Amino acid sequence: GSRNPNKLDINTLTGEERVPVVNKRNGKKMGGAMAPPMKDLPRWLEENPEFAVAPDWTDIVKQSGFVPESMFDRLLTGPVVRGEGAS
Repeated sequence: GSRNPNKLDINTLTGEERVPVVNKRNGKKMGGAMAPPMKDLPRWLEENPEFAVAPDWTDIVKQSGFVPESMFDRLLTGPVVRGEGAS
């Protein structure tokens, strides 16, 4: 029950892509629907201190050019919490 970029053409990061964000505390994960847009990630992030960007989006967003390297700290390193349907 998640939305990974394993099948999302990373070329659409021209500012329109919907970068998925995962909450650090509760693990709230949001693919692109409710997630922030590449060209606004820095705004949405600054607005959501409890949220971060998905692991594969840490690298993608990193290259995004829209997010500042100083914000890469919230881009995650790899692991994230997302269940709903497992145990």
